[PDB]
Amino acid sequence: MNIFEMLRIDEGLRLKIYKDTEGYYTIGIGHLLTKSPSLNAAKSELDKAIGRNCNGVITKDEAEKLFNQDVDAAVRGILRNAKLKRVYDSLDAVRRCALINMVFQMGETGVAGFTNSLRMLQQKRWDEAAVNLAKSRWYNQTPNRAKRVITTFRTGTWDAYKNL
Repeated sequence: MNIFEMLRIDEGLRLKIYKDTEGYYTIGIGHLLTKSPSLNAAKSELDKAIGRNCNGVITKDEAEKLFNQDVDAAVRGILRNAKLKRVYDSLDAVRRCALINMVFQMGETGVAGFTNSLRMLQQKRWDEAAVNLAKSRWYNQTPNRAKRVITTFRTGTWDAYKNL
């Protein structure tokens, strides 16, 4: 399993503009288009992103293109962020995927506010960190996904995704 397989399980794939768990306009593999309530704003962002007139719909091809860019951006944002890079560099390969997944979903900024959990992950206190991550808006709003990420940080294995 790899970061792409993992995110593709968590995000799904949709070829038509759709709304987030949050109500935001999205497309592809979890590519947020806008937080604005107009489909028209969304459509415009869409066309800007793909470089063609899409009229609200993209090919698989395009979805994966966006996905490649978004993963690249998440990794780069982790590296650019002092607090994030620190924990990243301290972690093993599988747990690094769990951090990337959080950043993709929540943005650099959001994850950086998980101060206490980041600290615990750094110290390799897996069980404690898993308990702290669960005390969040994140966990309460998307419990099944948060819990797969969390098991990933807890165990260092891909078992949570084996099922799936």
